[PDB]
Amino acid sequence: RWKHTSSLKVANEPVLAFTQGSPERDALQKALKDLKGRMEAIPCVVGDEEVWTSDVQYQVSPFNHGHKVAKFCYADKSLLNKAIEAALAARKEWDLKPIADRAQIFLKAADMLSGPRRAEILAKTMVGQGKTVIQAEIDAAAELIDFFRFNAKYAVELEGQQPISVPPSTNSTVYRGLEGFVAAISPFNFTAIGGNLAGAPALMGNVVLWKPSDTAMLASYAVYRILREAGLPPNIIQFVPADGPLFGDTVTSSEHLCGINFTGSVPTFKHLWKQVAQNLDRFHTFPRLAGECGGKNFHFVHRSADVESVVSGTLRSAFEYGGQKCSACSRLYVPHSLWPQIKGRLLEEHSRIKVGDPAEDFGTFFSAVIDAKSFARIKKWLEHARSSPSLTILAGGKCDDSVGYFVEPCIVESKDPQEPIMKEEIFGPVLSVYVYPDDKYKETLQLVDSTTSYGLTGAVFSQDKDVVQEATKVLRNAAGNFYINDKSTGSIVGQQPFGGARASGTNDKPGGPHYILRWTSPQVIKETHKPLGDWSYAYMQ
Amino acid sequence: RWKHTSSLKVANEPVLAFTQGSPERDALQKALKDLKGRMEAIPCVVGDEEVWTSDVQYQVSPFNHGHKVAKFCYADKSLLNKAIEAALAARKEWDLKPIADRAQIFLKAADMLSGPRRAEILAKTMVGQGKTVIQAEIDAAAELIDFFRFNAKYAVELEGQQPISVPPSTNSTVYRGLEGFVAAISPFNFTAIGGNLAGAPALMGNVVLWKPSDTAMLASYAVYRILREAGLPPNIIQFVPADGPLFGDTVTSSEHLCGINFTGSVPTFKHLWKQVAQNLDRFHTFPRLAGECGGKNFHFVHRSADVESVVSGTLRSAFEYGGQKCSACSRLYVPHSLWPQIKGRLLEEHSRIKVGDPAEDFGTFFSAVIDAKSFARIKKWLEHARSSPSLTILAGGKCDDSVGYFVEPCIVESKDPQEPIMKEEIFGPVLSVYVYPDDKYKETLQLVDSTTSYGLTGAVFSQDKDVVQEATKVLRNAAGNFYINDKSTGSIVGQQPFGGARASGTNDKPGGPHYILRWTSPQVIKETHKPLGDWSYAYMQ
Repeated sequence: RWKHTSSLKVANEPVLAFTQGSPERDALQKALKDLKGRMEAIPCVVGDEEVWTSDVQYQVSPFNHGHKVAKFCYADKSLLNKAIEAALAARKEWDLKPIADRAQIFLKAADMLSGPRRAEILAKTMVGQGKTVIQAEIDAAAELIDFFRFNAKYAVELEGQQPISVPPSTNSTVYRGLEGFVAAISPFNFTAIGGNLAGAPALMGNVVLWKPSDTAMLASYAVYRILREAGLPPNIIQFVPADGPLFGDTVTSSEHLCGINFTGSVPTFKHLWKQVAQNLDRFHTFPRLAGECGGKNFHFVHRSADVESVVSGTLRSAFEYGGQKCSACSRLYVPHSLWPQIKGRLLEEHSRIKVGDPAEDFGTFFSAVIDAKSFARIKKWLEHARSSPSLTILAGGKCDDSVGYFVEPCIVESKDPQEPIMKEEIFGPVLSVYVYPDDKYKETLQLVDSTTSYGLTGAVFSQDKDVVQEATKVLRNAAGNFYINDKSTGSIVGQQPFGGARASGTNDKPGGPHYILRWTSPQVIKETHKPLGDWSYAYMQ
Repeated sequence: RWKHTSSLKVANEPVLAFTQGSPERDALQKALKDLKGRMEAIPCVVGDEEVWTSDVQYQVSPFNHGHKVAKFCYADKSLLNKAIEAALAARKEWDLKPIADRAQIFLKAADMLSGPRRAEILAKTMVGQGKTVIQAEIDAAAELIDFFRFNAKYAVELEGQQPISVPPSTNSTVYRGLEGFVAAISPFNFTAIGGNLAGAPALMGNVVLWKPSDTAMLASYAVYRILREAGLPPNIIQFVPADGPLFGDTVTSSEHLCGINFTGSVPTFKHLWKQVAQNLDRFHTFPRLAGECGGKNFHFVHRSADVESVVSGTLRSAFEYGGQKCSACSRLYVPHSLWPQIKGRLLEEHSRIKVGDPAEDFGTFFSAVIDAKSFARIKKWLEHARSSPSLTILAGGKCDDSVGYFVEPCIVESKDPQEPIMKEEIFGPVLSVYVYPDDKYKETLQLVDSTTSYGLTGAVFSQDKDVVQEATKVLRNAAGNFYINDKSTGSIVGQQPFGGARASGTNDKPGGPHYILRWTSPQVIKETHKPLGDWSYAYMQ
């Protein structure tokens, strides 16, 4: 008879400017002060019970590692299984709750983050992960808010995708959550990513065990508390920080695992994938694994490029948040003709880059890298840049962990386009440059595509429109997010759905309309309204 | 700016009635005669080269196993690798061809199947797989034609799903095929399924190695030849029958595997999944595995049911095409109050069921089972139905493999609702019945949900509208295709997208608008039209 169908008008959350005297800048400075010298105690949360184990851990401020910003603990096997059992017992009612009621919780949480809780969530991201004002703002506010709103819009509008009905039967599709629990494993670099890893599956009718990154615990728990206050029922998302391997071992051993939503390193993702496969016989259904892993991303420059855009775009992409983004540019390809100009502008602007404490000094461009293990790995690369004959440091190269894990932005030139530093992901502020002969730009395009294992992000700078069209074809699979005359970072929800293939992951494109499909197992229902009839057919009579 | 876009309106293929004197019935009888006593020689096809190996195999007519209907051969490791290398070299140009041009091939193949080639494809399915006229019609014509048309509509309209653009940038999504080759492994029971397993990925810009079922070779190759004549370029689909394990071992060993599209048994699917995981390190990207496996499907009857619909619906579901459908009903739950009436009507109608040669006698309801291995397995079940104390054969129980693999439709009553015959998939014409006490119908609903490992199809017969709403809730995850007062078979494309979870597979819903998404890896492109600006931010001044 009738089909009734609902839509949702959503806009991207406006990014505030935070200038002198603005209300948001005053709010944020009060939120920062309310944090200096205080250490939050963060329990595991299972259902509504706050739980503590004997395995206490601390989260320290990256630019001042003497300040413990949070104290939390690791779930044991016992607690993780209690969490699984309780999540499973809450699932059927949650899955049965209409998508509009579920969406409403995430819309309210988005509004809480947008206004009243904004400064708090910005402040905890700045202090706990080492983000500057603007990095915390585009992440912990804008992207997280946009995930909640746009995924709610997409889930609501998915209900309207219904099959054809033909008399005497009516057909309908019911978007079921996966049967079991989902494990969400989030990384340090984005506060928004934890929110979406656990949030998107929960929105789609799943129950979730969320293991947040130890180095983002302060802000992750702030996200969790907001969702609970926005109305998320108990046992829909369990907050269970844990040792990585123990968590991985436990959830891939449960017969009830129906999914893993992972962001982080390729080896850890492959390992989880292998564990699930080793145990395939015990699962009640086939577990869905989604993985967003790293990249070795590029800015490729043609002789026609606008040099100023190349310069500011590459500095932002390589060095914002210390180059600690899956999308950060770490290999730059420059034509011989343009190199002297670009090298000079880069070196001049590099010298103007202030690294320091992002809460005390808002003039800070970027701050310390996240932790000691990261700091060490980066120093070994710096030492490798001096040691290697094919490599010379053009700028930076110093690092100082006496107060925070501080690394100077570093620019390295490579004479060898296949050097390990052009291929392996550093996750620090280290930009590698290869200068190529103008006459050999077509072959250098092939090098970009062929050099690494990754296919996450990439950019082309060219004013020549025919060269753009050409590189677009050649690099089709070298980057899941491809940028033309823009930096390789800063994907905005609903505008650049994000992810890539090759070794960079399963490319489910969070931030787009199709991402949520991974988290539903649709049922089709056919109802027939008239009596069936003879089992024989006419052609048989 | 502005773009030229397009959409596709399509309609289901009408199912012909094939009555005396109708044009389709005369065409089909000529096509059957043109097949009696002839044996088609079927090569492997790599690119455009017909290739023969020393490993010759035969396909025989199931109802007359003395008639060899086709002679074909198995690809060796060598040929499979030649086929991989050649597919890969054809991929980029094919992926780059616009979706409208690729869709056009499948639309033309659908029209060929619909008219000129219909009788031929029906006839080869009847003769090679043992299908009756109407089973061949709803499968090799209607469903296959619908897959081609509806997937083409869905792929064309997917292009229209584009992200938000905000000045000074324009965003676009490019639906890339997977990078590598896809392996398509099809089963005997549906001719349409081979078409879609290899056809849907190819449509989305992939290159495919198709291993067709040895027992469906005649009709599968007829589908393949039609696609090629409709315009499919060489090396987009390689026709490569092979030994199952050798094929599985070869493709899971190629660094270039990017997907497996599988239909068949759970254990073979799990095995492929484990092989892919064991080899994760070698692949250039993460292979997507889609699996449609079996079911142990139910018809549940409430005391309010229309008895005639239950009877004809159950007979059709259990016994059409010999009960060799992933969706066939093989467990029936009946209330004590209704049993005498239903048992009597069933037994009466059972006695009117004609089993025989479907080409010589159109009065045949169903024919022989597919092959000797299947025939044996089914006999072992029949012997189990006598032997078991909990089990008594109410009807049929004879089988005769002297001329074809003929099994009488069999009805077994179980006193034990957890008996192996209520749980394990037979893939033959064997219906198990459990009679339950009316007062215990709520708990019996739970038994349906809890008894097996599968979640494929299921049906509820009830005139009581409140009982329907209740069973719908209780059984939400017991069936991916759920039927209310209709048989548990006969999913029509675009009306009941088909598949289920639990052990029944990955539930990607072929026949729906989302299935094709498994076969694309989207790229987002952002172009910025104005110069970038300072790398510093205002708040930093």
